[PDB]
Amino acid sequence: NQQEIYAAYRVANLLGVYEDCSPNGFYQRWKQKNAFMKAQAEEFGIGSTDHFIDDVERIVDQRRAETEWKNADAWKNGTAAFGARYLTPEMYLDYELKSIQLAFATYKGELVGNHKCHVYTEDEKRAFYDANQDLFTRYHGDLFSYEEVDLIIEKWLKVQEYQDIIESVVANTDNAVRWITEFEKIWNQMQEEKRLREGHCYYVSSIHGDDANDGTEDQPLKSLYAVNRLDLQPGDQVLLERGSVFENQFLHLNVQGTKEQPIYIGAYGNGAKPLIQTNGQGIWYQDYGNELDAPTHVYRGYVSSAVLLYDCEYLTVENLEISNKGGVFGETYSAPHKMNRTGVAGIAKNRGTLHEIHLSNLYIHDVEGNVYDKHMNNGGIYFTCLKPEAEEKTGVARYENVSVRGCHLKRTSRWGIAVGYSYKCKEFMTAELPDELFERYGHHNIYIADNYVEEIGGDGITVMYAMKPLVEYNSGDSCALEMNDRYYTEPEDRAGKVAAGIWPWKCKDALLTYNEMRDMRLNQDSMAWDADSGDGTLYQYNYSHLNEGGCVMFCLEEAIHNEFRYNVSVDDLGGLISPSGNPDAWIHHNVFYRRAEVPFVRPHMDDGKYVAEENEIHLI
Ligand SMILES: CC(=O)N[C@@H]1[C@@H](O[C@@H]2O[C@H](CO)[C@H](O)[C@H](O)[C@H]2O)[C@H](O)[C@@H](CO)O[C@H]1O
Repeated sequence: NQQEIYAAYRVANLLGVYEDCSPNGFYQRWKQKNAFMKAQAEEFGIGSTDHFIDDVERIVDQRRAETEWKNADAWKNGTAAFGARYLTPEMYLDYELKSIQLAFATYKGELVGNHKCHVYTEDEKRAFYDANQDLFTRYHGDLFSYEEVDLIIEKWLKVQEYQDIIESVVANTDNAVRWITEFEKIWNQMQEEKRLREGHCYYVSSIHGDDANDGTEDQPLKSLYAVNRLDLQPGDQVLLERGSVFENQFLHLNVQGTKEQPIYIGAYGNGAKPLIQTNGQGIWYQDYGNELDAPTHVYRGYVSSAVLLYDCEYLTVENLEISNKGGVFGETYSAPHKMNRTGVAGIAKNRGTLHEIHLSNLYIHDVEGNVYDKHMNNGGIYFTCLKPEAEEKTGVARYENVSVRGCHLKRTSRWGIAVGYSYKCKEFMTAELPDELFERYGHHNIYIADNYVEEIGGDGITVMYAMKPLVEYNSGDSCALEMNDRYYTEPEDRAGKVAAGIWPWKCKDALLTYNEMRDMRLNQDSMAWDADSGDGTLYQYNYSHLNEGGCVMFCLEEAIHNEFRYNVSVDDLGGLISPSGNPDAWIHHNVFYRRAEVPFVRPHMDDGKYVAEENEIHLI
């Protein structure tokens, strides 16, 4: 709320987080950040997909072939461009609120204004450990030792002290009314600037429409059910009116454009993005048609999805707000078989390769999916491939030329953004992954960029079964919030109580670059980066800060040909690198800032093979 924002900037001013903690100060930092990214970031992947999506694999090869640290001096002096290249007002406000909280969590000063900063004693931190054992078990139920979580407990206690100061300032509320009044005007201006930056045409208006209308702008349709019944054709557009709220509704589409005449779903008019408020409706039946990589993963069942793109092609969906809240009768939040829920679900099944599906500038929040299930279409955005009715007739279900750009996810469970999990998973159960597997079964030209993921129950961003995916210029914070026994109460036989930030699964020669991940929430994993099972993963030019499981993992015997170079890690906790049973990892020409009592190699995930050389390791 407005009083909490006011309070946060009062604390920012006392900590010296920003020079100008007025509403205008906020506006100017927002404009400066967006201008900086526009001036300094790479240009590839900005603007219309038709100008770049066929070149993803080429630009990946060019970047993988780099022989020196691009703009090393900016990286090393703290002026490099990374994370999302455009921050919406909502992304940017949340980014700064997280910055202020983390600055409190690391402040060493005696006072914040008249607040005496508490010094957490060993007895107090041990008391918290003994009272919160459900936060400190690992994948197999074994406890982190107190010594392994001491500094994390201190961070958590300082974050709670920060949150208590905010509630104190809210309770004690003159120049607050002034600050809030000006902020409201600044916010409205920022919304106008964001909005400016944005076949048959069908118009839908929840307020003004009628489903008996022809769907022109003057006589728009009323509901998404009417859209679900349209025989959309190549070149058609469906435009949902800004200010619309589609209560309990959903968009479930099975439509194909062409390359020359794609279909477009987007917004028209003035005001807030149209809101698809699915509230647990929008039921469909998911069935992969065979067991997945582990026999315990759930692979069939009903799913609720706000947007379902079922065998769609040559379709862009843009400028929608989506939620998918549960809370139906009989349901509890951590129930073992709570329904899987998606914001946007993509499915390939009966059309072989699906081409040219693009998501853009979606705001997806409060998707309350099953806490546990990893590969149902469960989370903010989840694209999967199911066994075809008749693969010999219609071909392998898979993706080509697919992008997810400029999306803001907040409070989605389980996944944030996941693209590519396939019924063909058992074809990839070797360490080395020949290109032929991707030619037959895998995805091509997959591009995930300029997204913002925050407050995610599980993993932030994952790409699966793709050749040379490019995952870049994404910002994340505070993922893996539910990967602990307090929320992960009834896993049954599914295990899976782990998450990392932004990572590839069973990809070939993936490139993850120019990403930013902060404040991952403790679990056995909880690092920013994860060269997981797959072949050739490269991370370069990524920024990580205050992740509770450290900087980067190399996970087990099928995580092969891993390289980690030209990254910056600032005050990651637990331990910087997690080479856990991996066969190789080349970790070179990075910069790490670690506390003396945070080890370079993380405890219990230290028995893999790696070459660490030419790294700059600073003590802080
Ligand atoms: C090899 C391994 O244990 N990797 C872990 C990941 O778990 C795998 O994730 C894939 C995702 O497609 C499948 O679910 C597979 O069955 C799992 O073994 C885990 O998701 C990540 C992040 O926490 O790290 C490893 O723990």
